[PDB]
Formats: sequence, structure tokens, C-alpha cells
Amino acid sequence: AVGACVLCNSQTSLRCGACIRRPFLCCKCCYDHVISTSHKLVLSVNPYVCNAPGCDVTDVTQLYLGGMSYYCKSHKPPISFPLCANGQVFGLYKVTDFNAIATCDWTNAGDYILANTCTERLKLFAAETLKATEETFKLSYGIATVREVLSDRELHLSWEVGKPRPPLNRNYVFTGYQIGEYTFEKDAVVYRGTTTYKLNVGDYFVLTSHTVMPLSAPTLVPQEHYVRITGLYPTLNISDEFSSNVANYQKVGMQKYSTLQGPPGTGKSHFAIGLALYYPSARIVYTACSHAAVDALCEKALKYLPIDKCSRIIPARARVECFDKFKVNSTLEQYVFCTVNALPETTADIVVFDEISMATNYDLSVVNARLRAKHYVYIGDPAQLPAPRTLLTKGTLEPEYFNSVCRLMKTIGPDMFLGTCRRCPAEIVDTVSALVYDNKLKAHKDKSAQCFKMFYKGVITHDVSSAINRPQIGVVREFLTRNPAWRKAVFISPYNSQNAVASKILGLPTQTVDSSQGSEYDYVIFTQTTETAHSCNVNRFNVAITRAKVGILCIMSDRDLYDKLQFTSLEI
Ligand SMILES: [Zn+2]
Ligand SMILES: [Zn+2]
Ligand SMILES: [Zn+2]
Repeated sequence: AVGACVLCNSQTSLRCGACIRRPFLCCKCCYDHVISTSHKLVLSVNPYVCNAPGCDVTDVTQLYLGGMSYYCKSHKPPISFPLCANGQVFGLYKVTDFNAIATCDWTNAGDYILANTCTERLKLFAAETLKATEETFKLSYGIATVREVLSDRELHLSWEVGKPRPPLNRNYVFTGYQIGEYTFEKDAVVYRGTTTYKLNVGDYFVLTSHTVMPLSAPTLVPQEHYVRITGLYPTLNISDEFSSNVANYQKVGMQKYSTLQGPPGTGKSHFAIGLALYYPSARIVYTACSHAAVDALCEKALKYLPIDKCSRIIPARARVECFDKFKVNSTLEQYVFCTVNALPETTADIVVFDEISMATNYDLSVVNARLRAKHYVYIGDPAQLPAPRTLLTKGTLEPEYFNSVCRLMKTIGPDMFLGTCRRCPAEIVDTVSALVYDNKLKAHKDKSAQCFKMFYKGVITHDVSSAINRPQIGVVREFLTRNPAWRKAVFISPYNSQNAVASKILGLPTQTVDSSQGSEYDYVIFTQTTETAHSCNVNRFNVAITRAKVGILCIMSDRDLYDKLQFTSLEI
């Protein structure tokens, strides 16, 4: 019942009973909170409530201290002081931003803007409060029950009435009843179970709302600049392959934390693995939010680092199939590859946190709490996709508000910038360089002359709110008959329902823009599907077109983005 104030760190016996995270508030801050919000319950050793029998006064502003006890205006003794007086709430040991975080419902972009522009302690309060709200929102969804099992990949579901149905894609992960985690995609629904289990009738699925633990560490440790490389020992025999990053690797050792902005195909994994070769005796923990990003770092390490000095940390509750070529769960290996949520409590010479646009401040804080490091390297790209904000429905979240690292990269600039895209045909590099990189991204490849664009709005239908554009898929099918080399293409769209329709009509492998991030293919076929804020988002557009190594076909709905594509236009 005694701790440090979230706002001014002052010692207090007071916590807000109305905040969902019950934060410590000092006398001055507790007062400014209760006096400006609907939050009137204050908790000390005991709640500040009227102690008189049967009384219901709990509002701190209507309460008084009568001896060692609390009473309202109606039950107070003649000798009593108000609990709220002279800008303070009475307590042992004797804000506009805090109030907005404490009372917002997290449905507006302004809520996330504030959560990233506030003090460091309020960033943790906002992250914990937000994450708690997001988990309690998972309880709002209805239970799915097996009505009938059709096959090994298809079944029929009966939903709970009165409660809304969660969107059906790979982002929404259910728990069966615990018969393993399950995902669903569109009466016959397609199911995918983590554990191969014979689906029984009457079995039910719920999105597993986990308990949000409190945060302790900052999103970023205080910056420290050094005169020399600190705690790290450079090689004098650095391979030519990594020579381009030697100045950047030295910058890494000369400051507590460093940020690396790496546009698509500019060498992010190459940089991360090269850091190990440049400081060969340094113990590095490689982390990312997703198993996929951690696996991509494992792939690069498998090529350049000694396999016996690596370990892939996999939590006992395996939620996906991941990297198999390293010794599993050997926390003490020189190179540890592990998702943020599975990080052990350990130390490191360098912590490399990859795909930083996908991290939340909650993730930034967890990394700082589990890992004590000499150096922290944040690698990613604020021009790429952020983590989905399931509660956010009003407004667009700009890259400078994705998290603390993205905020720094967009305001003061990244510490390091990989400026040459080695993946994409020049038409793609030139389009995205002008679009999101202020013309600082350069092409290594020539123009492929295999980048096409077609302006075709088609017809937009909807599987609930997920969009489908059958005429856009029809245009693709027509193009494929005339361009058989594109048979090997990956179909990409901003919607899973569009991808499900394209998978049946085209037979191409399918991928959403959000699930394509970090991946690359020779040929990409993209159908914009709609003109929505979602399908027109420049970071999503950036990711979509930068998946291509050789060619891309963009079937566009939006005039602006279509005109910005430096591609050959097709007719029909
Ligand atoms: Zn409160
Ligand atoms: Zn305070
Ligand atoms: Zn009373």
C-alpha cells in the first residue's frame, strides 16, 4: 500500500481506486487527479470511504479525517479535516497528461499520441493501462462452439448471441476446450489447430486474454555517449562482406543505445549478424516480437556464426513451428535468439531488437526489464507496418507514435540509416524512396521493366468488413494468361477475404501486406481491393510493393498511389 508516485516519484500511501492499474499518486498528484476526473475512490492502507455504518460515501472530495478514521459531511465529528484540501489528498509522506491516459478508452489515435509524447513514467502507465484494456476487450467477444465437424480442415461454428464475433483471420488466435491453440478463416469455416486434434462436437473456442503484468523498466534506458568503444572488443580481421558497417558497429559500442533505420532489403539482418563478427567475444541476445522475425535472424546467423554458440529460446507452450537448427533453450549460449514475450532474465554485451516498428512500448519496457545490457540496438523501419492496435478505430496512428524508438527515428532521426536497397527493381525503389524516405533510399538493381500498374476500381464486396474485389482478381487472371512467367507470383492484398477469393480463382500463394512484411518474392501481384484508409496507408503500400525482387503488378483503386507508382501502365 506504499510506493512511488507515477507522476513525480514522491513517496505515497495513496493509489487511485478508479484507475484500472491502481497507480501510486502522491498527495499533490492524487488531488489533481480526483479534482479533474470522474475518479474519486482513493485507496491507502484501507479505502478512503465513510466508516459510518451503512454509509455509501466513497468520493474522496466528500470525505474527512475524524481521528484516525474517515467520514462524509453527514457523519463527521466536529473535529475533522477534509481529505481534499490545499491542493492535496491527505496521506502519509506529505497531470493533465496522466488524467487523459487514466480515463481514455484507447479508441482514438490521440490516446496513442499522448502515450508516446508524455514522460517516461507515464509511457509505462499508458502501456500497462492500454494493454489491460486490450485484454479486457478480448472478453467482449462471443464463444464459438462446434456445431458439426466437416473435415480435417473445415467445420461449422455456432456463435454466442448478444456478444460480437471476433474477426476471422490469423491475427485472432483462439484456445480450444486446453486442446491447443486454433485459428479460423471463412457457412463452412476453415480451421487450423496448433496441435493436430480430432475436432469433437461441442468443443468451444475463446481468445485467451492473458494477465497484463506491471512494467518497471523504461521503454529506453537513459542515453549514454562514450569517448571510446565500451565493454566490446573489435576484430582487426573484419570480413569485406561486413566492411560497409564498420563505422556503424563502432557507433554501436560508443553509446548505450542506437537506432538503425533499414528500408526494405537494405541489409538489416546482415548488419545484426555482422555486429557479432565485429565484436567476436560479445554475448548477443537477438530479440523481436514475432517468431518469424526471430527465425529470420537465426537464418542469417546459421550462415555466418558458429552454430554451437547459438540457441533458439522456445517457450514450453509452442504456439507456432519455429527455428530447429540451434540447441533449444540454452540461455547461456553466446548467441540467444528469442521473442520478447519469452525472454529470460539475463545479461548481454549487446541486445539487438529487430523489426522495431512492430514493437509496442510494453515490449520496449519488457526487454529493458529482462535484459541488462552494455548496448541496445534497435533495428527496424518506421516506414513499415506497426503492431495492430485492436482498440484503435478513430484516427490514423503516425510512425512517430508507434513506440519510443520510432518516435526518436522520426523526430531526431535514426543513429544509422542503411541507404541502398539491394532487393527491388529500381522502379520500386524510386517510388518508395520518394513516398516514405525523403528521397534517401537508393536502388542497387537496375529497372527490371517488369513493374506494372493498372488503374481498375472493380467492384467491392465485403465478408463482414474484410473487402473483396472479384473484378480486380479477374484482371489478374487475364494478365496471367498473357504473362505465364508470373505463374510463380505471390498474390498480396490488404485483406484476407480478397486473398481467400484469389487463392481459389488464381491458385497463387497468398499473403496479406501485414503478413508479407520481412519476406521477399521474385514476383508479386497486388490488388489494392478498396479505397480505404487501410488500403491507402503509405506504410502498408511501402511494404506491399517492396516484397518484389524482380517484378510486380499493382491493380490500383486509389488515383494518388497509382500515379505515384513509377511503373509501366497497362490498359483495360
Ligand atoms: Zn484514477
Ligand atoms: Zn506525485
Ligand atoms: Zn457517511
